[PDB]
Amino acid sequence: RPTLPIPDLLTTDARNRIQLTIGAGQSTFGGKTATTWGYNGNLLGPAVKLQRGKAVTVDIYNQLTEETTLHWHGLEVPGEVDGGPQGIIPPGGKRSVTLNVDQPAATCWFHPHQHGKTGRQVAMGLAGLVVIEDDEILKLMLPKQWGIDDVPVIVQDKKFSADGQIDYQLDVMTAAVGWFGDTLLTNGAIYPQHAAPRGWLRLRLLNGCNARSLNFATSDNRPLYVIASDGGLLPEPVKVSELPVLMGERFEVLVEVNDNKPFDLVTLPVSQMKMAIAPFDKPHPVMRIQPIAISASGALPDTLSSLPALPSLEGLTVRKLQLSMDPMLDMMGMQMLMEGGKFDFHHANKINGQAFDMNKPMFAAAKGQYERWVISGVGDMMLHPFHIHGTQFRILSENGKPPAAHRAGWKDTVKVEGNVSEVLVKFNHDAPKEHAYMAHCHLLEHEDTGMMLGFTV
Ligand SMILES: [Cu+2]
Ligand SMILES: [Cu+2]
Ligand SMILES: [Cu+2]
Ligand SMILES: [Cu+2]
Ligand SMILES: [Cu+2]
Ligand SMILES: [Cu+2]
Ligand SMILES: [Cu+2]
Repeated sequence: RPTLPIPDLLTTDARNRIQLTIGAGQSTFGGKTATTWGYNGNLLGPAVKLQRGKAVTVDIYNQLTEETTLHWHGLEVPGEVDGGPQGIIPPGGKRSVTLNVDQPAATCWFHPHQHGKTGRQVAMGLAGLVVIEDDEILKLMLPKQWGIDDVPVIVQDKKFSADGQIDYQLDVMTAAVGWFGDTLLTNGAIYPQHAAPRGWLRLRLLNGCNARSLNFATSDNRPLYVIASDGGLLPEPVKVSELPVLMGERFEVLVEVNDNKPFDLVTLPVSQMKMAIAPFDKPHPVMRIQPIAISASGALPDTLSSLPALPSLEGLTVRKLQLSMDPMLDMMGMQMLMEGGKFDFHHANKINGQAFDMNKPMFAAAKGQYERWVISGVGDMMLHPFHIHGTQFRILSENGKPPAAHRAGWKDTVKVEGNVSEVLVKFNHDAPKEHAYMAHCHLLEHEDTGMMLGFTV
């Protein structure tokens, strides 16, 4: 097997600046070449390292032939750092953002957020990581050696035509169910191997698929110790035998590498509608872990962090959000699960009856105050991972039930699938009308066909 590629861990240079170049290039999958996009390279991107309480300047150079944006998924930052329309970077253009990090240590990520083409630009290969560190986590003695016992694992699927090129098409069908592919990639490679020393191995898991849910496990069913979610550490490690991960979500897990016994990270079959699984739906391997005689120094503490109690729900504003899809998309989405009109579909999917409008923010949210957002997909049976910018929130109810323990800490994504979710959000930064925050489904094709709203703080 090829070895697991390891994204560069970028820090500031001498002038407190980090340089990101958006460019097209060539990658090779299974023998055949493919035109890919990357940040500082042909595919994916580096891991930008940030320190809490400190500022960096990021210089972005769009060397593509079309417009793009750079959204910092999971960063609590003013709306300006994404920008709105000012956040567009034309081909050959450049754009500078200063990032002030004041949130707990976490794994976030960044990717394009272009109006209507987010799904395509991610499909082409643009995604990078953000590694946030603070005082608290560095005292914990977790495995921390980048690319050795602390490794990023970006899992994506891609659909390749027979010429080996990426086959993306935002047609009427992919707008209903999302863009799916038959090739599973880990950090760009097909089923790579990572050599890991004995002791604890730390995996930063990102589901970077356009539309596919993942369910991570090990081949020999050894447990995964969840230590962090989207927003950072849990109060204590949460042991699981399998780990569902929605599109755009991150979890950090420790896995025990206790012998010379090599094992696989796998993703398990996922129920499509609430539906059964025949044995010829099989687990697919993601990455092979190969132990080595070196013993690593990382540890797993009994206590990881301190999460504040949920504030009382009395006195908090309630904002309702109703996700809906065009019934034709939903219906034709089920016909495919087993297998008319003029109908523009670029604004088919809606929130509160409105397809997204770049100039029309749906409301303003309070700054520095917890609000109670209730997001419902009741009229619909498809999975919608709902993402909100500018915050790390607490899930009160996920799809009708209180969250699982490993999903009860800091999150920026919540499952909405035929039911109602309730989150507890606080926004610490301004986002005026020209630089408005977004809230949207992170099945990218749904977001490109209207399922998004802007809001100001
Ligand atoms: Cu995102
Ligand atoms: Cu501005
Ligand atoms: Cu801040
Ligand atoms: Cu399969
Ligand atoms: Cu539009
Ligand atoms: Cu959706
Ligand atoms: Cu977004």
